[PDB]
Amino acid sequence: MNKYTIAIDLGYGQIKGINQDNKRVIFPSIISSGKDRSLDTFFNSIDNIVDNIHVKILDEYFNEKEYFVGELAKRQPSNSSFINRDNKINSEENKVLLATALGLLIPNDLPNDTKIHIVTGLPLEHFIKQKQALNDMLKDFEHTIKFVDHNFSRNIKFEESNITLFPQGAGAIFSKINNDISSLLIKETFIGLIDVGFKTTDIVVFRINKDKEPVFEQEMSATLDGLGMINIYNTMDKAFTDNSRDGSKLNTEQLMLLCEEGKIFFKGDYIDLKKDLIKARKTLSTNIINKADGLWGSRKNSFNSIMIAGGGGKVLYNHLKLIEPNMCQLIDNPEFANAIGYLEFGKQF
Amino acid sequence: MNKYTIAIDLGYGQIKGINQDNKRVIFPSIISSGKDRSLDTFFNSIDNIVDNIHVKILDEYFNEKEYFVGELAKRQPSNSSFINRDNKINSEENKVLLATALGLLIPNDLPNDTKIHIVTGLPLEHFIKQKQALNDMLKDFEHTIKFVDHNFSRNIKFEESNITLFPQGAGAIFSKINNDISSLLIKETFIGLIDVGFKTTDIVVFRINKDKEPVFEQEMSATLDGLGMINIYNTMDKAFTDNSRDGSKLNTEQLMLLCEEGKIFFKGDYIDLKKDLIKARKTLSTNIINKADGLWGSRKNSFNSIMIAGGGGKVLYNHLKLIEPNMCQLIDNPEFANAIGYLEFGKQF
Amino acid sequence: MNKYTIAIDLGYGQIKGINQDNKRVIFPSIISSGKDRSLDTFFNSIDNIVDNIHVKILDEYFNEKEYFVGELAKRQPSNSSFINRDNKINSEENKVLLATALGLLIPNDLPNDTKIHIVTGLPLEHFIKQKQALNDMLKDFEHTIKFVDHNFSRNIKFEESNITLFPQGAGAIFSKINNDISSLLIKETFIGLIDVGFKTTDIVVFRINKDKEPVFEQEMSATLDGLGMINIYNTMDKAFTDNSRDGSKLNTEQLMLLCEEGKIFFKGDYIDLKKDLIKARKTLSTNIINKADGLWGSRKNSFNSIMIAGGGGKVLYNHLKLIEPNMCQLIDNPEFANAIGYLEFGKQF
Amino acid sequence: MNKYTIAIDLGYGQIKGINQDNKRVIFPSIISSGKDRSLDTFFNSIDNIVDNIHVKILDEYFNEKEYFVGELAKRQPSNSSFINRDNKINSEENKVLLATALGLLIPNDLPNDTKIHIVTGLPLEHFIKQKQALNDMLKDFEHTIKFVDHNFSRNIKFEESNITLFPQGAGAIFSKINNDISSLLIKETFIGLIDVGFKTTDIVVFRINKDKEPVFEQEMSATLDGLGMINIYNTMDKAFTDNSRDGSKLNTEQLMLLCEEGKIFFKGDYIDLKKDLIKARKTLSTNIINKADGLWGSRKNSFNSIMIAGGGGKVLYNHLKLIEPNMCQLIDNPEFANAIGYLEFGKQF
Ligand SMILES: Nc1ncnc2c1ncn2[C@@H]1O[C@H](COP(=O)(O)OP(=O)(O)O)[C@@H](O)[C@H]1O
Ligand SMILES: Nc1ncnc2c1ncn2[C@@H]1O[C@H](COP(=O)(O)OP(=O)(O)O)[C@@H](O)[C@H]1O
Ligand SMILES: Nc1ncnc2c1ncn2[C@@H]1O[C@H](COP(=O)(O)OP(=O)(O)O)[C@@H](O)[C@H]1O
Ligand SMILES: Nc1ncnc2c1ncn2[C@@H]1O[C@H](COP(=O)(O)OP(=O)(O)O)[C@@H](O)[C@H]1O
Ligand SMILES: [Mg+2]
Ligand SMILES: [Mg+2]
Ligand SMILES: [Mg+2]
Ligand SMILES: [Mg+2]
Repeated sequence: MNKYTIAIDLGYGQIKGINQDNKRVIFPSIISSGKDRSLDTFFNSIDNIVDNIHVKILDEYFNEKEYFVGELAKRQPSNSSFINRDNKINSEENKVLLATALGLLIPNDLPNDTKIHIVTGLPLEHFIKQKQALNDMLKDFEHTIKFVDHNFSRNIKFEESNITLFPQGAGAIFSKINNDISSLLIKETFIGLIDVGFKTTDIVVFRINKDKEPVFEQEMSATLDGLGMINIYNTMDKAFTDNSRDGSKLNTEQLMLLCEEGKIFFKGDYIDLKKDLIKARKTLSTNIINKADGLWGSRKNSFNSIMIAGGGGKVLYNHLKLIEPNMCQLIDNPEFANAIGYLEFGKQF
Repeated sequence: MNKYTIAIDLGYGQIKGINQDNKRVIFPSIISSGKDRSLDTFFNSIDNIVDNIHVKILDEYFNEKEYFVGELAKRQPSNSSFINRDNKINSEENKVLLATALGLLIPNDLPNDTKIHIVTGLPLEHFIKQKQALNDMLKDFEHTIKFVDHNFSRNIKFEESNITLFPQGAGAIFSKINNDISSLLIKETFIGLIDVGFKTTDIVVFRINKDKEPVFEQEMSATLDGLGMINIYNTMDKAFTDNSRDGSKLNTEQLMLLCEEGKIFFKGDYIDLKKDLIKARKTLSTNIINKADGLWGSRKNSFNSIMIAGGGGKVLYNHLKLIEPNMCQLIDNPEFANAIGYLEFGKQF
Repeated sequence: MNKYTIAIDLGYGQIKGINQDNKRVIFPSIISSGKDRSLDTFFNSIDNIVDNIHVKILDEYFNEKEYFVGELAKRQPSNSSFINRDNKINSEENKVLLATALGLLIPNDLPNDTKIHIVTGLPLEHFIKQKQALNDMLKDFEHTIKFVDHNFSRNIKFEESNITLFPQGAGAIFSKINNDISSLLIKETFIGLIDVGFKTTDIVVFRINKDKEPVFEQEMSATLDGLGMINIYNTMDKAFTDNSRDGSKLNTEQLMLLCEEGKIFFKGDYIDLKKDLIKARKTLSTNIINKADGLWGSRKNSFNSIMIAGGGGKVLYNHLKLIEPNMCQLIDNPEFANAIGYLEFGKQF
Repeated sequence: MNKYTIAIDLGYGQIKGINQDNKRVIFPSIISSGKDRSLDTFFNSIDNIVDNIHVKILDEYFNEKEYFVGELAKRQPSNSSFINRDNKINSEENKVLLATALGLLIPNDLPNDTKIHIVTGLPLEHFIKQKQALNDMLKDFEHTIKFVDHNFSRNIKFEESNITLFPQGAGAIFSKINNDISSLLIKETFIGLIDVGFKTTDIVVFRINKDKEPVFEQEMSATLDGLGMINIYNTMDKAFTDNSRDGSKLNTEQLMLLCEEGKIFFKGDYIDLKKDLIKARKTLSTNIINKADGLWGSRKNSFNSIMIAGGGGKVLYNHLKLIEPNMCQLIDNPEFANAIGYLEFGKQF
C-alpha cells in the first residue's frame, strides 16, 4: 500500500485533529502525572477511550513516564496550570500532547507500507519565525505509545519526507470551502477567514485574481498575539474574585467550566457573573474589529465573504457579527477547520 | 565591439520596454516600499517575475532601499499616488521605474567589450524643455539592482554616447512603419499618428516629400497637455461618489479597475457605471477630434491613413473612429508603439 | 549577500574549473614568461582567450609580471619544466595557476559588496597534511589580474567564509550522483570511485548504511602517489629513444602529444609506438586493480557500482574495465568529475 | 454557461478531429517553418484552408512563431521529419498541433461565457502513466491563434473541469456502437476492437457481463508499441534504396506517397515496388494476428464481433479479416473511430 496521512492541530486551547480516514479526535490541552487505575475501572466503565487517556510513553533511553492527559488531566487538581503554559514548541509537554493523537488516529494493524505523513501547523507570523524548531523536533521524534486500560502500542517515529507544515487556517479556505465558494468568488474580491483561538487569534484573507485563483495577503493578515479566548478567562477570574471577595480562586477546571457556563457552582451556590460574561465577550470581539480594520483600510469595501472559525468564534458569532452583517457567516466546524484545512490542503501529499 | 540596446518608455500610465532580443516587458508606474517576503512564497507562485517585483536598490553610497513596483506595488495600501505622481524625470521614483525595466531586459553575462545603449522618450513639447535634466540623470546613473526572491542582479552604470534622447512618438512612424508604409504613401501627403498617452496625448504628423521621405511639421503636431486617460480616471471618480452618495473614494487599485471595465464591486454588491464610461470616453474622443482640427484645416483633407497609438488608443477606437472614417486605423501594438518605435529608430546608431 | 561560487581544481596535469553559472574551462598547468604579442596579433586572430592566455598579474606591491600560461606556454620551448614540477601548493606556479582560472571564470557585472565562494581541492591522504598550507595561501591571496589581448581585468582577493576545502573525489560521488545513486544504493554496500589523474591516483569508497546515508571508510581508501598517467609519459619517452635507435628524445610538447596518439611525426616521418602505448596503458591498468584490491579484500563483493574519474580513466576505461565488469562504469565528465562535485557540495554555504 | 464540445486526437500519423457540430477535420501530423505566402496567393486561389494552414500562435508574453503545418508542411523539404516526432506529450510539436484543430473547429463568434470541452486521448498503456503529464499541459494551454491568409483569431485557454480524458480506442466501442450492438451482444462474450495506428496498434477487448453491459479486460488487451504503419514506411524506404542501388533517398513526401501507392515516380520513370508493398501488408497483418492470439487463448472462440479501425485498418481490412471470417468487420469511420467515440461519450459530461 501507500503511506498514511495524519492532520492534527497544536492549538493551546484544545488539541484537535482528523486523520486520512475521517476519524477525528479532540481534547483540551491539559496534561498531568499518571497513576495506575484499577479501582475506578471497577466502578465506572471507560466507554470512550479519549475520555480517560492514561498513557505511558516509551523511549529507547528508558525514560518512560505515566501521564494523565486531556479530560483525565482536567479532573486532576495537580495537573498543568494551563494559564501560563510555555509556547516552546520543542518542549517535552508538547511531546505528550502530540504523541497522544498519533495512536488515536492510527487504526489497528496498519502494514509497514503505511508511513504517517503528519501535517501540523504554526501561527501565521510564527510560521516562518518558528518553522525550524518544530522541524527539528519532528525530525527528532522517536517514541512508542502505551494505552493504559486499552493495551495497544504504536511505534511512532518520523523521517523526513513525512512531515508537512502549513500556517494556521491556510488551507481552511484555500481548500475545504474553495470548491464551494467558487459560486461566490468572482473577480478581485477578498474572502475573509478568522480563527479565534485560546492564546492567539488569526485573521487571514486571500485575494483572488482575474483568473479566479486565490493569492495571499501578508499585509492584510497577521497574528493577534495576546488577544484571544484566554483574555476572557483572565477577565472572568478577576470578576470572580470581585464577586467572591475572599481571595479564593477557581482551579484549572472551574475556570474552564466558567466561560462555557457563566454560573460557577461555588460553596454549594451559583455565584453568578452573567452580565460580566457578556461584557467580556463584547470586549474581545470589539478589540478584533480594531485589529481587523488595522489591517483593513478602504479595502474592506471589496469583501464578499467573511468566515469565522475557532472555538472562540463559536461563542463570539453575534459578538463579531458587527464587522459586516449579511456577509459574515460560520464555517461548518469552527474548531476543526484548522485540522481539515491541514488535511485537505495536506492532500497535496 | 557593438553595444547592446534597450528601449524603454517612461510613460505615466505604464512602463513599457524592449531590448535587442525583442523580449518585451510591461508594468504599471506604481511603486511601493519593499517588505520582507518569505511567507507569501509558501502560499502562492513566484514564477511570474513581473507580478512579484520585490527589489533591492544599491545607491551611489551603496546602501540598500528595497521597493515594490507595479503589480506587487498595486496591491499595497501605501503605494505611490499615481494620480498626481510627479512629472519630474529626475525623481527617485523615476529612478525605481528606470532601473527596473532595464533589469528584466539586460541579458545574463553580456560580453565585456559590449556595453549598453538606452533610447528613451521625452514629451514633444518638453523635448527641447526637459532634455538636459534627463541627460544629466542618465549620465549620473550608477546603481546596482538586485531582484529580491528571484535572486539575480545587475550593476548598471552609463556613460555619455550611450544614452539617446528622442521625443515621445518620434520613431514610432519614422521607423517601425517605414518598411511597411512604402506601399501605402503616395506623394506630398500626411499620415496620422495619435498617441493617446495617460496624462498627455501626443499628436505627430509627417509630410512625405517628392522623394517619398517623411519630413516633420511641428505646426500641425503638438502635445495635448492635460488631455488623456487621466481625465477618464477623474471623470468616473465622481461617478462612483455620486452613485454611492457616501464619500466612497476608490483606492488606486479600484480606480484603474473601474475605468478598465466600469463594473466596480463594492461591499457585497456591484456598482455598475458602464453607461457613464461611454460618456467619459465620448468626452475624451471629442476632446481629440476638436483639437485635431486646430492642427488640421483643409490640410486634413490630404491624408492617406490615420493610425492611433497609446494604451488609451486601444479603448477609444470605436468612438475615436469619427476623426476620419475609412482612413483611420489602429497600429499593431498600441502599447508597444513607443518602445519599438524607440528601438528601431534607436538602431540608427 | 548573494555570494557567487567558483569551483576549481589544482590538478598537476591540467587545471579544471567551473563557476556558479556552469561556465567551465580546461587548460594545461604550464607557465612561462609573457612577451609582447603584437607581431602575431596582426598575423592570426587572437580569438580563443583560453588558447591564448597572455596574462598580466599584479601583486600587493604592484609588481606586474606578464605570463604565457596554458596552451600558449606549452607552445613555448622555454616553458615550465612540468614533469618534475614541485608539489608545493604555495608555489608561485600555483599562485599563477589558481589566479589564472579565477578571472577566466569571474563573470561580468558583479555587485559592490558581493564576494565569491571559492571551492578548491587537496590530495586525499595529504588533506590532513596540506590543509594549513592552502589555508595559508588562500588567506594570503591579494592580487590583481589583467588580460593582455582581450582588454579586461578583474580584482582578486579573498578571506575566510569564501574558502571551501574538500578533498579530491570527496564531493564527486557524494553530490553529483546524490539523488541518482540514491535509487541504486540500498543497504550496506560500497560505491567505488577511482580518480586516475596525471601524477596521483585516488581510491575512495563510501559505505552506505541502513538509513541510505553514505559513510566514509578511510582504510579502504587511499591516494596512490607515484601511480598515474605520469608513468606512461615517462615510460614511452625512453621507448621513443628505443624505437628511434639514435638516442634522440622528444620535447615537453611532444611528451603530451605522444600518449594522446602514439604516432609522433619525427624527422619527416611518423615514428610508430602504438604497440607500446597499448602495453603501458594495460600495465598501469594492471597496477590500479591490484592496488585497488590491496584495500579491497572480499569487500569487493560488497560493491554495487564503481565509477572512475580523472582524465586518465576516460582513456583507460577499456583496460580499467577489469575491476568488476558491468559494475564498473565511466562518469559522464571524466575531467570535470571533481569540479561539479566541488560545485554542488561546495554550495552548502 | 453551457460549454461546447470538440473531440481531437494526438495521433503521430495524422491529427483527427471533430466538433459538437460533426464538422470534422483531418491533416497529417507534420509541422514546418512558416514563410510569407503572397506570391502563391495570386497564382493558385487558396480555397482549402486545411491544405494551406499558415498560422501564428501567441503565448501569454507576445511571443509567436510562423508555422507551416500539415499538408502545407508536407510540401516543405525542411519540415518535421515525421519519423522523429517528439514523444514528450508537452512538446511544442504537440502544442501547435493541439491548437491547430482547435482553431479550425471553434466556429466564429461564440459567446465568451460559452467554453469548449476538449476531449483527448493517449495510447492505452501510456494513458494512466502519462495522464498527469497531459493534465498539466491542458491547464498550461493558454494561447491565441492567428491564421495567415484567412485571418480569424481564437482565444484558447482552459482549466481543469473543461477537459476530458479517455484512452485511444476506449470510447470507440464504449460509445457509438455500445447502444447499437445490443442485438449482437448477449452474454459473457468478447467484442473485438483493434485500432491500427501509425506508430502503435492498439488491442482492446470488452467482456460483456450477465447484465448485457461491457466490462474491461486488461490482460487480454495491450498496446503494441512499435507495431503499426510506421513499420511499412520504414520497410519500403529500404526497398527503394535497394532497388535504386544508388543511395537515392525519397523525401518525407515521397515516403507517404509510396505506401499509399507502391508506385513512386523517380527521374522520368516509375520505380516499381508494388511487389514489396504486397510484402509489407501481408507481413504486418500477420504480425497483428500473432500478437492478438498472444493475448487470446481459447477465448478467441468466445468472440462475437471483431471491429477494426485506424487508417491502417482501412488499408489492411482484407488481410486483417483472417482472424475470423464473418466476424472481422470494419467500423464506419476508420480514421474518426476515436473521434466520434470521444464525442458521444464526451456528451456524458
Ligand atoms: N462550547 C463552548 N463554550 C465556551 N467556550 C468554548 C466552547 N467551545 C470552545 N470554546 C473555547 O474555544 C477555545 C478553543 O479554541 P481552538 O479552536 O481549539 O483554538 P486553538 O487552536 O488556539 O486551541 C477554548 O479554549 C474554549 O474557551
Ligand atoms: N485593457 C485596457 N482597458 C482599459 N484601459 C487600458 C487598457 N490597456 C491600457 N489602458 C489604458 O491606457 C493607459 C496606458 O497608456 P500608455 O500607452 O502606457 O501611455 P503612457 O506612455 O502615457 O503611459 C493606461 O493608463 C490605461 O488606463
Ligand atoms: N583525450 C585524451 N587523450 C589522452 N590522454 C588524455 C586525454 N584527456 C586527458 N588525458 C590525460 O589525463 C590527464 C588529465 O587528468 P586530470 O583529470 O586533469 O587529473 P589531475 O586532477 O591529476 O590533473 C592528462 O595528463 C592526460 O594525459
Ligand atoms: N488511403 C490511404 N492509403 C494508405 N495509407 C493510409 C490511407 N489512409 C490512411 N493511411 C495510413 O493510416 C495512418 C493513419 O492512422 P491513424 O488512424 O491516424 O492513427 P494514429 O491515431 O496513430 O495517427 C497513416 O499514417 C497512413 O499511412
Ligand atoms: Mg487554532
Ligand atoms: Mg506614451
Ligand atoms: Mg584529479
Ligand atoms: Mg489512433
